[PDB]
Amino acid sequence: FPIDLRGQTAFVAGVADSHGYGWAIAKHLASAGARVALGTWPPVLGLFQKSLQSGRLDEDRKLPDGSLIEFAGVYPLDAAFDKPEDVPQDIKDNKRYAGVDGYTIKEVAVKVKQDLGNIDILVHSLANGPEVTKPLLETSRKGYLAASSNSAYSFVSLLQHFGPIMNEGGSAVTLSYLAAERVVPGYGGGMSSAKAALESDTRTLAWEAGQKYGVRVNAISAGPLSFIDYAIDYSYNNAPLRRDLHSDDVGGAALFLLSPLARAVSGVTLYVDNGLHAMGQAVDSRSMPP
Amino acid sequence: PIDLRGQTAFVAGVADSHGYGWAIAKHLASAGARVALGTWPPVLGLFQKSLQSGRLDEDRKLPDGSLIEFAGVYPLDAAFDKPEDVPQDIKDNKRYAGVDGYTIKEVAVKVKQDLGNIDILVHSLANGPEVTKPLLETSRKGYLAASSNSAYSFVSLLQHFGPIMNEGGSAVTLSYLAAERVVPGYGGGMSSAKAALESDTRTLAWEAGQKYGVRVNAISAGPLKSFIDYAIDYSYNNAPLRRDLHSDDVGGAALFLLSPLARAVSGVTLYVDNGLHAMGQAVDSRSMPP
Amino acid sequence: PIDLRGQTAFVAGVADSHGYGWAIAKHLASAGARVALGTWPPVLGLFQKSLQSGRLDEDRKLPDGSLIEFAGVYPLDAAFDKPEDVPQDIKDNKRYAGVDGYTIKEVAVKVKQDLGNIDILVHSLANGPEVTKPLLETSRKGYLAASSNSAYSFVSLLQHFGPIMNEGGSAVTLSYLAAERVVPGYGGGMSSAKAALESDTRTLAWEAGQKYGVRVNAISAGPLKSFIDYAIDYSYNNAPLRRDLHSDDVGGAALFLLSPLARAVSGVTLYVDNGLHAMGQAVDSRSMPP
Amino acid sequence: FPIDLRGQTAFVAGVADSHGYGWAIAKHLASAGARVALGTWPPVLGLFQKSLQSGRLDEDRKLPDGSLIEFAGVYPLDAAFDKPEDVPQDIKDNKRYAGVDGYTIKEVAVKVKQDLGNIDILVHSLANGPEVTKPLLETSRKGYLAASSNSAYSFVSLLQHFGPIMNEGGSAVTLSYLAAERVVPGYGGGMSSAKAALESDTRTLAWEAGQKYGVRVNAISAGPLSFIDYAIDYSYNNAPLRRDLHSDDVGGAALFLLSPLARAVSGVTLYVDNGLHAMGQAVDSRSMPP
Repeated sequence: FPIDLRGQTAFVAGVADSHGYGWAIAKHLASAGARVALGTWPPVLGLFQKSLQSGRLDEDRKLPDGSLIEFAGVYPLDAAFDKPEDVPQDIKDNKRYAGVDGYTIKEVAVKVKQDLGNIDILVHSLANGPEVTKPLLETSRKGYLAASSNSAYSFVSLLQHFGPIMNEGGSAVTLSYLAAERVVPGYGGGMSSAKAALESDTRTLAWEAGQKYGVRVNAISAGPLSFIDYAIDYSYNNAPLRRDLHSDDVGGAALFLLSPLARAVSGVTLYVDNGLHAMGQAVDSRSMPP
Repeated sequence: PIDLRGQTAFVAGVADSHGYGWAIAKHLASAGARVALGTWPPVLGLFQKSLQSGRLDEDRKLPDGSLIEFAGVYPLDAAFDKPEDVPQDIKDNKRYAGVDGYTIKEVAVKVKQDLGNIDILVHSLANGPEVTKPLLETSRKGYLAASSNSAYSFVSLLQHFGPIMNEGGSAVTLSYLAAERVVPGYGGGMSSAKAALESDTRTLAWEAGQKYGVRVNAISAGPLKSFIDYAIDYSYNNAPLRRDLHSDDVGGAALFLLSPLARAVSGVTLYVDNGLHAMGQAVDSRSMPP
Repeated sequence: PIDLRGQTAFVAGVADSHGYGWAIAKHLASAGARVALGTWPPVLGLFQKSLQSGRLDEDRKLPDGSLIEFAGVYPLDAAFDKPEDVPQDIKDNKRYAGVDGYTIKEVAVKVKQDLGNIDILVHSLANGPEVTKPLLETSRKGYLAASSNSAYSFVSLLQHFGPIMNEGGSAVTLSYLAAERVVPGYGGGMSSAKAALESDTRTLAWEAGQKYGVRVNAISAGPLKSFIDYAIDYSYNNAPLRRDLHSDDVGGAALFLLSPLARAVSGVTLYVDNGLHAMGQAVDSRSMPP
Repeated sequence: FPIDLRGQTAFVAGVADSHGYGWAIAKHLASAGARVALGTWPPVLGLFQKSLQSGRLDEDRKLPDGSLIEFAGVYPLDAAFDKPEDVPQDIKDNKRYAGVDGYTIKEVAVKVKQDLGNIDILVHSLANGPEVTKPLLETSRKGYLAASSNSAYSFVSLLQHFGPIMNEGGSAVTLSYLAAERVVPGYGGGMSSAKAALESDTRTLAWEAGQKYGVRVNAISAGPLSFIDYAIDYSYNNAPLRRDLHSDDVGGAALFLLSPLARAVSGVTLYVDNGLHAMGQAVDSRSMPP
């Protein structure tokens, strides 16, 4: 009863599998009684769809009841394209792309509207850095510009196209990382920069949609779920909280941002990171004793 | 859903039933918490009184329709830590007759005995005797007063309650935008008390995070003629979301922050303010056109 | 005093003589620097021309009374990194006739040869073809355009100049408040380009700091009818210091940031804005009284 | 000529010896041709005065020319007291306090005005935490409240009393530390919190003095010049800059904030810390390899 989402429909761009935030969020959204549709990268839309209807994901659709997560559709979606005129020929001709169509952001919005009416909850859980391995001084223009297109501008496009089919009081959420605000070596070919752009756009768009649509626009900067393994232990050892960052922690937090408990919350960047954002110094440094 | 059953919450600074403290307790109870109240002793007898008669039965409504009940109402003056710290003219001060043991430490002992370990701790306390006076006209006495009532008290609440707090518990306080950015009129050092308060929220987060495994967060609220009046009007006219800020808004966002959903959330300042913090200018300005 | 003698500064993006680039070069020269200029090639012939005739002799005055001289004026289009990246219709585009080698890398080689290692690098470059359009009406094309002109270019400037930069050198770029907080009207993704830009300033600071031993900082400037007009008026009416923002103000603060006085200063955003960033509200509001 | 301070008088509260920032700043201020008066803790005013006239400090008064720093007076000053009615009897009777008088902030302002006329530059270089060894959960009220009184409120008092004798265009500066904004274990009995308050007051006071006096109010958050030794190596190994933080680095930076090159700079917090503020992660962590 504190979060009754019955009545509400959500669309979640960026669920290819059951291990990302996208999946975790949907799980929670649905868990509060919302209809939940998914945007899925065409290249993997098939495998995901087979992976669902197989039975294979039932341990992961599993809810509080023992009932399973059901979806109001699972749409092809490529956040790199806003409308079909934008799609390059070789992609139209690409082997992993034929069969599936109407996968631009605009096309997907029209589809959601004709299939489910207006929506209440918008999630943006997609980021892509073709040069994330590379440091900024070794990042190309094409690289940088791609990282931003996929990660940053895709939120704006999404909001552009979903906004007009979003109920008053409705809300949207995206995902960021520390590196947006504070240097974090590793991350990665303009990914940091795109994230910064996302957080600014999160703010600007909270103003724009607040006014035109009455829609809340927020961001979660998350901890880490190789570069990673070390990052996981880093946070384990330097966070205010001696604990791992589970995906449910972020899902959990997104549920709130997208519930009417956050009806006055907009333009925010919520750190869901066991509190690492709050330190000005690692305690496990080689320069301190243990 | 989100389930505070089995859990006990201590809410410091609830005298009226129109403040944030009320709003917050109200919400915690709706989610199934045991709620205890700490009240500034001059208003206790009265407050306790007005509750018990049937006065507040309307303000205790429950959103099912039942009424919120309290596992206790406690005298609490947050200006004092030990009994030792109370000056005589207060011990003697007529306004305090009957009541005993309202120094943070004493409240803790009583709470520990009557109820045992708690999980949720709310700090709804702000007081500054020179608040109407601009900072260049605030005295040392009032500025320390303000810091002593609205910052330190939080530190002491933790110092004394931390010990009785279950691992995974969380505390919250309430801040205001002036602590990061100039709000003319919010004077007396309240501005400064609050920047200290947000800072302690981060420091304590680390410390309590590490020592008791507890989370520490802040809600930076908007405004709930007058100086308030103009404030409300401004925010209504300039915030991304064109609405009034109800106390339920804060109520709900505390309810998220103090709940398991927020277990990876620590050391944050959460703006519950209709988006206003996100703004770099007023659309309202007599410099702009309508 | 502070002494840039023996030192050489490269200032990218000086076409007019009323921008920040002019103001900055002007200041560096006053402190005894060799100053070279990079100019967007369509305006070079002209700019170079107007200099040489005696036109700008008044805007080159020197505060002793002598005139600023340039160790070079260079074609520089910051949209291109290698010659390879130039499209034909540009190579052919009539507006570019005569000039060759204005891709960041080429400019660097020429600068390295003609002058050798530099110590000071200025990035006065911002361009967004959809800036008048709100973010919900900005396209992917223009948004990437904006990022490509006003963010990445900085990254490339460093990538290519870093190599020829003396240890202890410093670079600066220019940001704007909208990158942290919503300024309605500053659209086209310029807002986003700038948040990326401030972010790169921190990342690069680390990297260039470590690799070339160079510092990287930003000046977030105020405004130097119109949308500007209202902006200027607003800031004049709402900033702590009731003054107009001269370009010398920015000029001087770059001059500090690029000088030995600032050798422990890296990765900052410096607001040179009459204090306006510090504000949480307008005293101007039609919600307030006079 | 870029910083000609000839004509200008400065007062610098907090110079007991030649190793603090207070001394470094004066050195630079004087170095730009300013008259510089010093506030000195009465308890040490004698030893400092003897230490000067002895010859002993001549290597440290040493300027660019070979000439020495001269002062327009060296005043007893205790930033814990604003006016004499504030001073406790035992202090008046204290052994290290007799002889010297008129040492409250108000009294010192009157003295400066009657001796030197109006002033142009105000420096606030004093901080005191009687419990800085202790973590926040072990800090007493008296401790906390003292740390703030000495460190935070002393700036406000200073500005209150100097403001009215400060020329239009004049400016003031104070010193802070990371821990204000980000947790730094070690620091220290409410010192962190006071610093947060200082930075807020730095902002508020830039608004107040901007309007009433036309005076710029800024802060330098500095790096570190035991708890320390480790902190020095910490920054050495984790900063964007592989270098030590000399006192001249801060002095340098204060000179700018207090020169007319910063005529548009107010409410700022300038990181002068080899860039440490900019990282979100230590590179020498035990969790990374080296």
